Amino acid sequence: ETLVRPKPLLLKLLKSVGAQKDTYTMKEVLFYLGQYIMTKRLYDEKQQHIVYCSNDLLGDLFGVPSFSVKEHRKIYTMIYRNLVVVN
Ligand SMILES: [Cl-]
Ligand SMILES: [Cl-]
Ligand SMILES: [Cl-]
Ligand SMILES: [Cl-]
Ligand SMILES: [Cl-]
Ligand SMILES: [Cl-]
Ligand SMILES: [Cl-]
Repeated sequence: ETLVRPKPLLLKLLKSVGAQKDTYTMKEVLFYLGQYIMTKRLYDEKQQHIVYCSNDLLGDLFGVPSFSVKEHRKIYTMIYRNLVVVN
């Protein structure tokens, strides 16, 4: 497990979909990010590997207008900018 403390804006995003903690496992961060994308319908209905976020907090956090879920390394990099790893 990787324990992480989200920075304030990522924390706000996580709490908007029901998160309760100040530190998380990475698995939990990915869970809540997926739930956020689903509930706000940011994914492309006609190609559900694509996420559009140019008009959303997520686009500010990741620094991109859109991304493909297949870009695993890049998405991890975007998430890790928004947290600090703790032990
Ligand atoms: Cl983890
Ligand atoms: Cl922040
Ligand atoms: Cl929000
Ligand atoms: Cl939680
Ligand atoms: Cl998940
Ligand atoms: Cl990759
Ligand atoms: Cl770190």
